[PDB]
Amino acid sequence: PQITLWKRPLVTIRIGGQLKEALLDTGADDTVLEEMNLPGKWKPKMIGGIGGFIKVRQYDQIPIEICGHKAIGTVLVGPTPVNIIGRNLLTQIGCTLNF
Amino acid sequence: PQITLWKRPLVTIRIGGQLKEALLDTGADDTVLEEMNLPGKWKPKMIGGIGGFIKVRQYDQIPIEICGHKAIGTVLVGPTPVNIIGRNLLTQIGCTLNF
Ligand SMILES: COc1cccc(S(=O)(=O)N(Cc2cccs2)C[C@@H](O)[C@H](Cc2ccccc2)NC(=O)c2cccc(F)c2C)c1
Repeated sequence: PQITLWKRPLVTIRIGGQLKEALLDTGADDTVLEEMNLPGKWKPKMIGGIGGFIKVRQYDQIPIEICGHKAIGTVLVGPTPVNIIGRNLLTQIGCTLNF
Repeated sequence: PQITLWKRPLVTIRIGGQLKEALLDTGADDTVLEEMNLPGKWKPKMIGGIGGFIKVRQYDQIPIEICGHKAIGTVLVGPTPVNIIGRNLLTQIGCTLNF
């Protein structure tokens, strides 16, 4: 799809059999979801944004289907204000900016 | 142009006599620039992200040039680590996400 930006670029994602709304965020290096359970081992990590740093849980090699397109990669879980799909997965689904 | 997301989508913008480097950010509703002493009236505001909130100064109707495309809109000025081009200006320069 082509997506314009007069509205937030929110999309439905599928992760672990569950449907969620997430924001396509070219300003995010990483993919960060609100608090949820995912299987397998995680590592504690810290990420920084506009308001400072937070602690997250890092899950590697996680399948997410974003708007029909499959990715498998790193998903961070922690106190983000919103579910965000970052560049690590946007690249896997072939997402570019265009103007 | 077309911009891939292997690295941060940074581009040159112009505001007054300042050429700057800024992030094309589909996840930002608003445009947020690093501290700078713009002329004019402003209103105080709070914006939130990862880590929490920062205080900014909202300036209205500020011409900005983004990769040779002209825009004019609201700009928020405060202690962001990076210059952020938000949806309010990305729409003006014809910017879309495509995959
Ligand atoms: C009114 O609210 C806003 C207006 C403009 C920008 C922002 S923002 O905080 O910068 N933010 C909104 C968010 C959406 C979801 C989580 S945070 C935009 C987001 O793209 C910000 C932009 C940014 C980049 C670098 C340094 C600071 C900030 N990115 C990140 O927070 C970020 C950075 C690195 C990794 C990561 F996972 C994330 C989510 C908020």
